[PDB]
Amino acid sequence: GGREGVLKKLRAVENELHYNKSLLEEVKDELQKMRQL
Amino acid sequence: GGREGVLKKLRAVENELHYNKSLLEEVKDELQKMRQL
Repeated sequence: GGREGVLKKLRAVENELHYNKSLLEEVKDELQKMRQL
Repeated sequence: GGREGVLKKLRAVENELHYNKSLLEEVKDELQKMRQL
């Protein structure tokens, strides 16, 4: 039960997931785009 | 060391992953749409 290198690792994980999230939204926006042009 | 801010962080992580999951299915559905049939 020390301190937490674990929290630090989870924070990186959650930041990396938010980065994949903005990219996925970018893919989605680009798709709902070329469903026109 | 007895409680868990860790659990809380993991719960936000897992929720964020389920959000990317629905968007990824929305991408795939949109793709299998603008396809052959």
